[PDB]
Amino acid sequence: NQIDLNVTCRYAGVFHVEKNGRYSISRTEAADLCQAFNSTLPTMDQMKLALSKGFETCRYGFIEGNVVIPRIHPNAICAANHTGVYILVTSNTSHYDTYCFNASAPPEEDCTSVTDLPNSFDGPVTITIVNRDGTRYSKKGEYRTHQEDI
Ligand SMILES: COCC(COC)N1CCc2cccc(N)c2C1
Ligand SMILES: COCC(COC)N1CCc2cccc(N)c2C1
Repeated sequence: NQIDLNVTCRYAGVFHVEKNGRYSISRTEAADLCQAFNSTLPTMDQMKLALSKGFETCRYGFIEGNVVIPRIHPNAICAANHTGVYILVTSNTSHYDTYCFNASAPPEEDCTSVTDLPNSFDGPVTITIVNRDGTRYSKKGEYRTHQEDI
């Protein structure tokens, strides 16, 4: 009973989280996941500011209201070569990665590791935070509050 949460650097408090390295987070799970990081789903304005500080990914993820990919450099296989905050328009499916926003983070690029999931609740799951540099922090707990997400 294990979950890996791969996390990025924060940019103006905004970061990306993927669960088990595949698109697998529902919209309800995304909100609960950010809550476990003492964070919220970013607004579009928060995401735009993060992009301006150097944030980009090649992954669809929830923000408040939309599913997006922040892009700085045009890449043909990431957001169909778009730059800016690319908004997903048409999809059949409901599960993506998520973005999260931590107001207490530094204002610009913070590429230090994440070493806590401060607002997880008690539970039976071994939850591992995996940083891009491989640094890992584990704890037993839970973050999902909706039965359909488990
Ligand atoms: C009825 O559901 C109780 C849930 C959710 O708490 C609101 N938790 C409660 C805390 C907890 C601790 C260790 C193992 C498990 N399974 C659980 C289950
Ligand atoms: C936005 O990045 C999504 C992808 C990048 O694929 C190379 N995953 C790749 C696997 C991984 C492992 C640990 C932390 C992070 N951030 C990541 C990021």
